[PDB]
Amino acid sequence: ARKYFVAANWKCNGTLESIKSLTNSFNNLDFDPSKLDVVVFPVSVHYDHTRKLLQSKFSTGIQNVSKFGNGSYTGEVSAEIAKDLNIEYVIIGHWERRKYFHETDEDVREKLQASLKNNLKAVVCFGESLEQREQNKTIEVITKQVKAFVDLIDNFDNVILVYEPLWAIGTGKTATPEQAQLVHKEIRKIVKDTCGEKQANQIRILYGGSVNTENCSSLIQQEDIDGFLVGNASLKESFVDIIKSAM
Amino acid sequence: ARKYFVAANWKCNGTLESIKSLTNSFNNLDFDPSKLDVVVFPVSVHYDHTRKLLQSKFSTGIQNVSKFGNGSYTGEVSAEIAKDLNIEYVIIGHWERRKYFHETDEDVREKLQASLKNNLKAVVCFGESLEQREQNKTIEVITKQVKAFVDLIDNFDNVILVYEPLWAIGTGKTATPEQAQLVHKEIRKIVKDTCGEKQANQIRILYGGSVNTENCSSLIQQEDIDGFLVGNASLKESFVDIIKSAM
Repeated sequence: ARKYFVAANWKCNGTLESIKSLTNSFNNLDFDPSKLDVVVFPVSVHYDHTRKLLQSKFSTGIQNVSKFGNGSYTGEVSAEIAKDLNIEYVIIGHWERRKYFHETDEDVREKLQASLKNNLKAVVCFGESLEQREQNKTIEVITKQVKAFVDLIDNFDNVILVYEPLWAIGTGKTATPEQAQLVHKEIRKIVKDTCGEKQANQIRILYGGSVNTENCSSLIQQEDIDGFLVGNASLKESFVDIIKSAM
Repeated sequence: ARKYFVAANWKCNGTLESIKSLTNSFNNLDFDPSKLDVVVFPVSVHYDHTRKLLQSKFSTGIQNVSKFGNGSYTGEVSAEIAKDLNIEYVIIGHWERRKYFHETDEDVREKLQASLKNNLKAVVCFGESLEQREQNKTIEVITKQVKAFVDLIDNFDNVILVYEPLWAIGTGKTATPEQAQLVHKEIRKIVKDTCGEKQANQIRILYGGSVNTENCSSLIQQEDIDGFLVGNASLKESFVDIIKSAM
């Protein structure tokens, strides 16, 4: 019943030529976009290039969005500007933004609110550190993070959650399909107890953190894992096989 | 004998249609780009649209760059990526990034370094708050801010300085051509003492407080004011009259 969601987070990577080559590889894969969501998130300045090269079956979005609206916010991309350009998705709360640019749960909330206000779909990221996990605080941390923004969700097709074990991002140390499943089930329960059972049953919860061609099948098979936010592996032509695992 | 420099900082503003209309009015103005630099800084996702719409006499850039190069920095735009796109200019250290996103003098130093390494031209911003001016710390603050990055400049046509009087933005107080001239003169001396006299005479120093069609000519005629970074006035067709003040 839940539509699977496979997302490519290119992060800060790519040239005009490399994107031309990569998008061409991606375009060779035929899939039904009414059955499966496949979303590519290029660098902002690469968006138009990427959108024009990707076949229409692929969805697209940007890797961040402003917590502010239009106005005097130099360097920011507002949700209203994104919507005017028909950018469909935004990533909010990625670990790297929380770490390097000190984005808070409150920033995450305000970005979600602006995105939803402007009819954008949001891919909302959270997850606990190694320290927090070794202290048995994962559920506590995740609950706090989800609760920061979850009341804002007005359409449970249009908000997609991503569980990022922080120790799993770009490290190769991917959470076992069972370790992720347990967190995902707990995330869905948090959504159930705060938003409703029908709402929890329709919301996509993705796993992020060292997804590759070799572990994607075992991850997607878990009952509460609805796809992936794929980092490094989405920069490769073999990303098509990761998409295939959700087919 | 410095080449004047007029920059449009659109900040977080614009639609596809508004930019089509605005760029068209801009293209109306016959100016010689070898005599005057006119640079427009659209939102990242508007860059390609803006670049295509504007005639080649207008230079273009982006409103911020990453201190990090390529890699796992979700939401960031690297200097290497801007280079590959032939993005000519970047704005660094704009007060709105200092204020809302806690950008430091060190961040400014690193962003300038990244930009110059990748042959980008930089519009580097600084300025003192109301509280700093009222404690008579203007020259001390400016000195500290400029000395944070100034030794990195290797080509004095390629880095352009902007004095942003934060004490005169959203405060009740007003800046005057004389007040701005005095700060500008002090900035040029700092450049003289750190980088040399010929280099200090070469470098453009722009005024970056509230500039409009009424006050632009009084400001540009000051000996050490070499142009402007223009905010909200650059969102209007009358911006051409601001350009005309530097022709």
